[PDB]
Amino acid sequence: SGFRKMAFPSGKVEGCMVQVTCGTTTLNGLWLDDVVYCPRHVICTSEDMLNPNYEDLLIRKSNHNFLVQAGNVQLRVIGHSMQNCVLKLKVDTANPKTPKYKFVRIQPGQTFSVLACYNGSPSGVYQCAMRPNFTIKGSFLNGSCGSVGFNIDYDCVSFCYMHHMELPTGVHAGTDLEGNFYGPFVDRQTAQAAGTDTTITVNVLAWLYAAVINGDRWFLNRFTTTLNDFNLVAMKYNYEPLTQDHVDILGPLSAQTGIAVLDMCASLKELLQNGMNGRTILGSALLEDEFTPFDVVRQCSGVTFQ
Amino acid sequence: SGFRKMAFPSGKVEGCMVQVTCGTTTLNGLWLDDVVYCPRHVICTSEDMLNPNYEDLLIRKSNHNFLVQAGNVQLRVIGHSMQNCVLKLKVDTANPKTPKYKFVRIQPGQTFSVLACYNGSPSGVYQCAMRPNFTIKGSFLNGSCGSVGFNIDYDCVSFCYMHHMELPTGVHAGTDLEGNFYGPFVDRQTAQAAGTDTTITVNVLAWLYAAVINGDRWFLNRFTTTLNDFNLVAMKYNYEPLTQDHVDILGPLSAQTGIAVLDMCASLKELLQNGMNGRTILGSALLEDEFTPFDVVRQCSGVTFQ
Repeated sequence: SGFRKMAFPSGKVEGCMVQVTCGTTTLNGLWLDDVVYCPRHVICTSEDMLNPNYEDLLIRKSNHNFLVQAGNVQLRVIGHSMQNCVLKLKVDTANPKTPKYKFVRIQPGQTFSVLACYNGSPSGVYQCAMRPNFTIKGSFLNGSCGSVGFNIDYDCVSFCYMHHMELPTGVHAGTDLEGNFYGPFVDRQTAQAAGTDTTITVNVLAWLYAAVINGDRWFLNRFTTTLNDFNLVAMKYNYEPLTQDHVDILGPLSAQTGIAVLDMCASLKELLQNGMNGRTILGSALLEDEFTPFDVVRQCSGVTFQ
Repeated sequence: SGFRKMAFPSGKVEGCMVQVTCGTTTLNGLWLDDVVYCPRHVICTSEDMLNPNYEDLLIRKSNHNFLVQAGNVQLRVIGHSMQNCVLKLKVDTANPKTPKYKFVRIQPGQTFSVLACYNGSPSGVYQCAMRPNFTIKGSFLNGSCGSVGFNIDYDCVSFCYMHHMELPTGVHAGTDLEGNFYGPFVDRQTAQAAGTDTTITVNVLAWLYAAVINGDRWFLNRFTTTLNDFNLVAMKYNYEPLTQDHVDILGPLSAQTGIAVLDMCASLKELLQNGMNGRTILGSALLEDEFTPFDVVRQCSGVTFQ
C-alpha cells in the first residue's frame, strides 16, 4: 500500500546519453544504434538563438564540427542531417547498450519519466505530465537540453520527449524524437505564449480511485450526474471535459472499487464546488492530475520492467 | 528552473536486483560481489510471520533450499547466514555489475531513492524521506520486501534501506544493509507502535529557500526571530527542533538568496501560526519536508553522476 509519483527505472536510458558539442555550445544527445539525436540549437551561439536561420547555420557546419562524447570515449560523426528541430548525427559506432526502443508522440494528459542530464551525465529522474497546453512543468537547468522523456513497456523504451527550451515563464517545451514541437513553440529565444492550461480531469479521477484503493474515501457520496452535467461544472473550474473514451478508460478502476465512473464524477463535482475543507487526499492538499488511469493500475498492481 | 521531487538514476541498482525464493515465499534480494542480501522473513510462511522463531526456522534450511535468480540465471547458493534481520546468501558467482558501493545508516530526516521491485524486477523509482519516527511513507505491495533505498555519489552507491514490512497503519519499516531495523520495529506480524511523527524543520526551510530561488516569494515577511523563539513555536506545531548544526547546513542557501536563516525562520513561524490561506508554494498547498538542504543545492546546481 501507499501511493507515490513513481518514475520508470532509468537504467536503459542512462546508457544512451552522450554529450554533444558544437562550437562552445554543449548539450545532451541520445545515442541509439549509429545515430545521435540532439536539439538542433546545439549549432547556435547565444546570439544566434535570438533569431536563428537553422538551414544557413547548419550549412556552416561539417561532420567534423560536431564533438560527441560517450562517457570516456569520443565518437566519430560521418553524417549529419536536420529533421525538423532535431539534429541526427550518424556515428561510426552502433551503441552497444541500445535498448529496444520506439519513438512515440504522446497526447496531452499522458505521463512519462524524464531523465534530467547535464553534459551527457544523468542527474535525476522524475515523472511528468504533458500539460493540455503542451508544456511540461519540469526541472531543467542550463545544459539540460536534449534530456529525454520516456515510458517503458516491459523491455521496450518508448521515447516521447526531447527537452528544447525553457519559456520566459519558466515552464518547459520540447519535441518528439522526430523533432516536432509539442504545442505552438519554436526553437528561438523570443517571448512565446503557452495556452491557458487546464486540469487533466480523467487523471484526477484516476487519482481519486487510487485514494479509495489506499483507504481514503471521505469524498465519496451517492450523488449522480450525467457526463454533460459534470462537464458544465468542470469547464467553470478549467477542467478538461470528460468524454466517454475517458469513462471507458476508467472502467477497470470502477470495476475494482465498486464505484461507478459517474459516481466518482459526482464526488469530484462536489470537491470542486465545495472545496476540500482542511482534509488531504493521499497526503495532498490539492487534486493531483499527473497520474493517468494506466499509472494507477500499474502502481497499484505492481507491474515490472524486464 | 522548476523544482521537482527527483530520484537518483537507478541503473546501477537495477543491475543488483535478484529474486530469492524459499519454499513458497518469493522476494527481492540485492546481489553485490558474491553475496545476496535479503530479508530473513523469506524463510517464513504467512503463518510463521505471526510469531517466527528465526533461529529455529533457519536451522531447517540448507543452501539448496534457496533459489536465487538474476534475470534468467540461477545462481548457486554455497552458504547462508543471518545477520540481524537480513539473510546473507553466499553464491558461487560475483555480480559482474556490482557498482562501487557503501552500506550506510541514515539519520531521520535524510532522503533517499527507492527502487521498488517485484520478483527481482524493477517496477519504479521514487524519492523518500526517513521520517523522524523511523518509518517511511512509501509505495510497497505484496512482494516488494527486499527493495532497497540508496543515494549516489558520482559513481558510488550508498545503500541505506531494505524494505521489510508494512505496519497495520499503512506505513513502512525496514533495515539498513546490516539488518538493523530503523525504529523500534521487529519482523513479526503483530501490532507495532511508531512514534509520533514530526515535521523535518530543516528540510522545510531548505524548501522555502528553493521556492525563493524559483521566484516564489509571497511568504517572506518583515519579522525576525531567535532560534529559541522559533523552536518554542516549532514544538507546538509538531516540528522538529532547529539546531546550530541545521543553521550551519542552510548557510549556502542563505548566502545565495541573501536571506538570513533566522529571517526564513520567522517567515516559517508566520506560515505555521497563520497557515497558507489557500495559497501555494512551489505548486504545493502544504509545507514540504522531503528535501534536504543538500537535495535543494544538488537540484538547483545540476549535480550529475557517472
